[PDB]
Amino acid sequence: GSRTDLLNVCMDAKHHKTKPGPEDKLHDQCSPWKKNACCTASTSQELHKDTSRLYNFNWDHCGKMEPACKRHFIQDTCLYECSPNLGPWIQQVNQSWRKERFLDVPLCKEDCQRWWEDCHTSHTCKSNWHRGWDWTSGVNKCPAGALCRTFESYFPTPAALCEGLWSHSYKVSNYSRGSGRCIQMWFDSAQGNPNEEVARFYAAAMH
Ligand SMILES: *[C@@H]1O[C@H](CO)[C@@H](O)[C@H](O)[C@H]1NC(C)=O
Ligand SMILES: [K+]
Repeated sequence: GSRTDLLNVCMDAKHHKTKPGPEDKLHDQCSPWKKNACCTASTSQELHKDTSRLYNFNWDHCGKMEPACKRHFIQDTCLYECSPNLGPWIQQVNQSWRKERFLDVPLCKEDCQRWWEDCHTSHTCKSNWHRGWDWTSGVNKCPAGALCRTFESYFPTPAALCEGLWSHSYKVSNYSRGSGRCIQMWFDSAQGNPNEEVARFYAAAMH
C-alpha cells in the first residue's frame, strides 16, 4: 500500500458513507462539506436536532446550552460525520457498528481556543463525554457523582476541552488556521476545503 491510501476516505463507523462524495443537500452547519462528504443529508439534518432520537445526544444536560457554545459542538459533529480528510487519524477500536474512531486529530489552536472561550459561560457535569452518562431516561443525563459546574471547572484550559471531551479525538496543534498543518473545524467552502492539504501534509513520506 501507500500513505496516500489514507487520503479521501471515510471511517468505518455507524452512519458514515462507504466512500466520500458530493452531497448537495447537507444541512446548515454541515454544508461546507457539500462538495465531498462522508455524511448523508439525513445525518446532517438529525445532528442539528436537539431532540433527535436518530442522532441522540443531549447538549442541555446542565440546563440550556448557550447557542454561542452549542454551535461548536454541532460543528465538531459535522467534522466528525462529514470529513473525508481525517484518514491519517483513524484508529481501530472494533466495537459493534463502530470499527474505527479518530485519534489526535490536530485541531488548530485557534479553533480550540474559540470553542473554549465561547463555552466559558455554559455548564456541564463531566470532563469526558464519551462514556459514563446515565441513559436510563432515554437520553444522556448527568450520572451519580457528577455535579453541574461551569465548563471551566471541568475544562480548565482549551486543551483540556478539545483533547478530553471525546477521549483524545483531538490533539491541539499550535499551528495557525491556514498554516496548512492543522485541521480547521470551522471553514467556509468558498475557497475549497482547506483540510485536504492538511491530510496530504501528514501523509507525506518518511525520510
Ligand atoms: C502547544 O503549546 C503548548 C504550550 O507551550 C505545549 O505544551 C504543547 O506541547 C504544544 N503542542 C504541540 C506543539 O503540539
Ligand atoms: K474536512
